[PDB]
Amino acid sequence: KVFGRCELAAAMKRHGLDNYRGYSLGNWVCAAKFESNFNTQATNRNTDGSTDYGILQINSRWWCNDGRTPGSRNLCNIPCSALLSSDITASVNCAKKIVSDGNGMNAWVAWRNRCKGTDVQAWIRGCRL
Ligand SMILES: [Cl-]
Ligand code: NA
Ligand SMILES: [Ru+3]
Repeated sequence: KVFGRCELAAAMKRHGLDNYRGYSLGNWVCAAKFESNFNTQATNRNTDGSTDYGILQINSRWWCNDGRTPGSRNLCNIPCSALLSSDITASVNCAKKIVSDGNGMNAWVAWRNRCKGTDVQAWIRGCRL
């Protein structure tokens, strides 16, 4: 599913990401924009042999099982294909664990490099939330 910007904002808000660990909704929308282009089906293989999955590009080294990532963990206790669903529940629940792990939203490289320190409120402009 390719979400609209405000469509995704409403869903993320609906699932309690606004202000989760102190990160405003616009941070999460911006992260999704630059991680996945708002596409739940996005997958990207990493140099380390892991793959990132879904709207928030969650990693098979630590967070989900894809059967092809050696020595990895599955700390969200899910097949990585769950992160590609049109229903973002699994991605959100897993993201809450990731952002709680110590480095906050720095776990998302596209957030750090493209959202952090920017006017992230812009990402929810025009949305009825
Ligand atoms: Cl933090
Ligand atoms: Na894994
Ligand atoms: Ru840790």
